[PDB]
Amino acid sequence: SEYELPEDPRWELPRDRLVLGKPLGEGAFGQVVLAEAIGLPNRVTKVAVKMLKSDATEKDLSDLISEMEMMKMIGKHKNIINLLGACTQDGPLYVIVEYASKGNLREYLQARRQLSSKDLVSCAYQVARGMEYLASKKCIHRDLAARNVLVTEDNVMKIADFGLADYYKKTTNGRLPVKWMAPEALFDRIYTHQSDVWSFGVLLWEIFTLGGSPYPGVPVEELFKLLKEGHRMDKPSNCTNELYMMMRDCWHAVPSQRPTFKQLVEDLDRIVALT
Ligand SMILES: Nc1ncc2c(n1)-c1ccccc1[C@H](c1ccccc1)C2
Repeated sequence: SEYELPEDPRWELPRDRLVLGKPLGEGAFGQVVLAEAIGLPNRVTKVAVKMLKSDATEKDLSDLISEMEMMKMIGKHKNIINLLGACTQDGPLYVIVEYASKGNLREYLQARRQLSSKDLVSCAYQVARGMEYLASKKCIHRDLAARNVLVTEDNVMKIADFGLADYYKKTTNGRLPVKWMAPEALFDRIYTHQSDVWSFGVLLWEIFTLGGSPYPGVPVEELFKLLKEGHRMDKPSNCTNELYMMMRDCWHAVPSQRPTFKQLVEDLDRIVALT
């Protein structure tokens, strides 16, 4: 692949049919840009494009490829960021996906401190739905957090970074990702659908605090100490005891006692209808 990538006609888009635009996100994952895609027939679509950065290595290429390939296998769902196309031939790899014009869910919630209680349970249900789908495709996310949910022009929640190939590293918004990780994942390094369920619990807390910061000011060592003590975040103001018991059920120390995403979806669907 350092000389040429394998061909896949079902997904290939001609480079003359894609016009790259402004940045949407940089990282050591490469970079993502806004782009305009012509006929994914003469239809113009705003899309997001992920590509390597100019200092990427051969291993970064093969990680980008394997993410594209995982998105092919996983298939389409309304509440995930979907693969639309790719330029793999005669030039840098471009992985072309759905664009979310309203940012990540954290940003979306914070700018709107406007959402009804129904809207909030609805965000939770859309995210559980995306997760139920991914889990059914054997995909374990490993960093489910509001930062990794993107929101579209029409307010659809879409999990991002699920196809992806250091406890002290902070995100762009200086928060520590270990604050979303299940204890089995953090301590014993066991990653399952049920450790993603614990992360969903933290994500529910983010939702009902309108994009609050878990454990503000707590460094990695102290968080270990809290999880060891069976500490659990306080119920946020404006959050029914039932939604809090759902968070607390996601935070069960024993994974098989956490609900599943399928149970989460059934409960949230019921909760939305009554809210
Ligand atoms: N505003 C915006 N819309 C869509 C995406 C991103 N940002 C974005 C921004 C930064 C990183 C990732 C992404 C997303 C992504 C998800 C799954 C695979 C490839 C790209 C796609």
